Amino acid sequence: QYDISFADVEKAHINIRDSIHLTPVLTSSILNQLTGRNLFFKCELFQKTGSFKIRGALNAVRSLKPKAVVTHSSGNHGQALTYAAKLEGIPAYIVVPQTAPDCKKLAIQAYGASIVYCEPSDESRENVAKRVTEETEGIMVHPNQEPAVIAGQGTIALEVLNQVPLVDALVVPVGGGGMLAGIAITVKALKPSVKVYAAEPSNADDCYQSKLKGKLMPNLYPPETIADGVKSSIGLNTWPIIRDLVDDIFTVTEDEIKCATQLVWERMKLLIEPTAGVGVAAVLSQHFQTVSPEVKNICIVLSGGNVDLTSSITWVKQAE
Amino acid sequence: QYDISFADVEKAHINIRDSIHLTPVLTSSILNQLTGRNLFFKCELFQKTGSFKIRGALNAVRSLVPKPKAVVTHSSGNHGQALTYAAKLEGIPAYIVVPQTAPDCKKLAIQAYGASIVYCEPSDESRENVAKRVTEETEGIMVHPNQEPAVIAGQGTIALEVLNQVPLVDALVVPVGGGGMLAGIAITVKALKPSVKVYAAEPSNADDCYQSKLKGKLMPNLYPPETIADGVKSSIGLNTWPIIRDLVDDIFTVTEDEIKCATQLVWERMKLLIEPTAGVGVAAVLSQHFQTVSPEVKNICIVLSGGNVDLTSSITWVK
Ligand SMILES: Nc1ncnc2c1ncn2[C@@H]1O[C@H](COP(=O)(O)OP(=O)(O)OP(=O)(O)O)[C@@H](O)[C@H]1O
Ligand SMILES: Nc1ncnc2c1ncn2[C@@H]1O[C@H](COP(=O)(O)OP(=O)(O)OP(=O)(O)O)[C@@H](O)[C@H]1O
Ligand SMILES: [Mg+2]
Ligand SMILES: [Mg+2]
Ligand SMILES: [Mg+2]
Ligand SMILES: [Mg+2]
Repeated sequence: QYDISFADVEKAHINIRDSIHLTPVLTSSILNQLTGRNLFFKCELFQKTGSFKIRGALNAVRSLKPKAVVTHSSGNHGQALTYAAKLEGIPAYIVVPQTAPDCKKLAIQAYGASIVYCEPSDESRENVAKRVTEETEGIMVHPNQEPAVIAGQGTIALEVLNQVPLVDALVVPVGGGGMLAGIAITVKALKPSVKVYAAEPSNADDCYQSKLKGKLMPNLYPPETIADGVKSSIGLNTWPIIRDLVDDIFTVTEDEIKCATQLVWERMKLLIEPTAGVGVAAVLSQHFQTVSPEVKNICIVLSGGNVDLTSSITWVKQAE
Repeated sequence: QYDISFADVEKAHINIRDSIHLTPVLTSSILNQLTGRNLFFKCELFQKTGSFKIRGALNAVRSLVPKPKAVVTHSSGNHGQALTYAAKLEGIPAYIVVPQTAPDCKKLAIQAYGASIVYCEPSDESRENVAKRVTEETEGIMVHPNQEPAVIAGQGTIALEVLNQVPLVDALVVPVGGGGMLAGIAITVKALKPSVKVYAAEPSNADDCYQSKLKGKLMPNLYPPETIADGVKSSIGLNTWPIIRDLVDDIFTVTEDEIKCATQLVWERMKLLIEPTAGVGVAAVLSQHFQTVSPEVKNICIVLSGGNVDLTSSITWVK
C-alpha cells in the first residue's frame, strides 16, 4: 500500500477529462539519430497554464466553498492551482521562492492569485505556506505530496500508454516526485514490463542520492539550477513509490540540461522550459548508454514550457 | 492569366504529399481574447527543415529532375535549406547564395544539410546576379526562391490544407517577401473559395509589397531592408506581382516593435518557437489598421511560416 492507488489515478482521469485536452506526442528524426533510440515526446508544455501541473491542480480542487486554496510553488503548480481555483470562484494564495523566474511570478498574478514570496528552501516554502494557510483559514494543496495531486499527475501515463502502445520506457523529470510517483503507479499497474526512469539535475540530486542510499536524503543546501521547477526535495509520500517502483535515476549536469533544451528548441520548435530539458538530457547522457539496446521506444515527458526568455539570454550558446 | 493556375497547385500536392508534413492548426484562447477574433494558426514551423519552403523546393526538384550537376539558388536561409534537403534526396549537389547578413542559424543549417554556401551582398541585385554566376559556373539549374512557377505552386499547397482543416475560414493572413507563398495561396483560395479574404502581412522596414499595391505598379525596395523579419527582405517579383495585384485583398504593414511583441507573445502563450518573420502575420492581426477589418471577418487563419530563429541573434531585442 502506497499513498495513492491505481484506482486513484483512474478516478483522477474521470475528474479532469472534461477540463483538459489530451496533449500530443511528437517525434524528431534528428533526436532519434542522436540518441540511437525511437523517441516520443509527450507535450505537456501545451497543457493549460503551460505545464502538466494542471492535472494535479484540477484533481485536487474537484476533490475539495473553502475560503481560499494555498500552496507553495516555483511557479507551475501555483499557476495551475490558481486557474483551477478560479474555475470554482475560490481565492488563491501562492507562496513562491524569491528566486523563481519572473515569467512564473507574473503569470501567477495574471491568473488572479495573491503571491507571497518566501526564501528559496524547502523549509521556507513549507513553513510560509503553513502560516499563510493558518492566516487565511484556507486549504493547503501541496505541489507534490498531496495524494489528489499525485494521482492527477499519474494521468499523464494513462494517455502515454494509449498514444504509444509499444512504449518500452517513460523518462520523467523529478523534483518533489509527484509526477514520477503518479506515473510509476500508473505504468507499473497496467504494464509492469515498461521501464520508469527518472531524470534529475546533478545540482539538485536528492532523488538520486536517496535511491543510491535506500533512504530519503533531502538536498542540504538550497539548489542552484537552471531547472527551476525541480529544486524541491522528494517527500515522505512520494519516496516509497520511487524507492520500490522506479527502475533507475539518471543525473544530468547544468551544461547537459542547457544543451538538450536548446536542441529541442532548435530541432523541434517546442519552447520547453529547461526543467523539461532534464529528461531529454538524460536520454542523451553517457550513463544512459548503459540502458539495454532492447529499451528502444522511449517516451520523454516534456513537462512544461514556462521559460523566462529574458533570463534564458544569459546562457544561450552559439555553435562552437 | 498568371504564371501558375490552380491545376499547378493540385499537381504540386500530388508531387510532394508523400514527403511533407500535414502540419497542425493550433489555437489560443488568449490570442483570441487579445485580437477579438477566432484565430487558427497553420504551423509550418513544424515542416521539414523548419519552414514551408520544403513544399516549393520538393515540387521544383521533382518537376525539374526530368539529373543536373547541381541545384543553385539564393536564399536568406529557409529556401536554401529546403532546396538542399530536396536535392540531397536525389543525390544532387546544392550551391546556396546567401546574404552576408543572414542569421547564423540559417547559415549553419544549410552547411549541415551538406550544401556549398556562397555569401553575397544583402540586396535583391546581388542575390540575383551571384546566383546567375554560380549557376553558370557549376552548370547547375537555378531554382528561384519565389518567382519559379513550380516553387509558387508548391507553396500554394498550404491553402489546400488550410481550406480542408478550417473549412469556414473567413480570411488567411500570410507574411510576404518575394510573394511566392502569397501568390500560391491567393491562386488556390480564389479558385476554391473566392469569398475568403487573402491578406498579406509585411514589415514596414521592407514594405515594397504594400507600396506596390498602393501605387498599382511594382515598386522594389530601394535600399537593402533592415528588419528582424529576416526571411521577407526580398522584393516581390515579375511573376508574383500580377497575382498579388489582382487577387490579394489587402496588405497590412507592421513595425519592428510590433513584430517583436507578436513573436514573443506566440513564444510565451503558445510555446511555438516561430522565427520573427512568422511573427509578421500575428502582428498584422494585432495592428491598429487591422481594426478596420470588418467584424464579420472573424475566423482567421494565420500562417506560422517558419521556426528558424537565431537565439543568439534574438538576445539583442528580447525583453
Ligand atoms: N500574463 C502572463 N505572463 C506570462 N505568461 C503568461 C501570462 N498569461 C498567460 N501566460 C502563459 O501563457 C501560456 C498559455 O496560457 P493558457 O493555457 O492559460 O492559455 P491558452 O494557451 O490561450 O489556452 P488554450 O490553449 O486552452 O486556448 C501559459 O504557459 C501561461 O503561463
Ligand atoms: N545543424 C543545425 N543547426 C541548426 N538548426 C538545424 C541544424 N540541423 C537541423 N536544424 C534545424 O532542425 C529543424 C528540424 O530539422 P528537420 O526537419 O530536418 O528534422 P526533424 O525535425 O528531426 O525531422 P522530422 O520532424 O521529420 O522527424 C529545422 O528547423 C532545421 O533548420
Ligand atoms: Mg520535425
Ligand atoms: Mg532533486
Ligand atoms: Mg494553449
Ligand atoms: Mg516586402
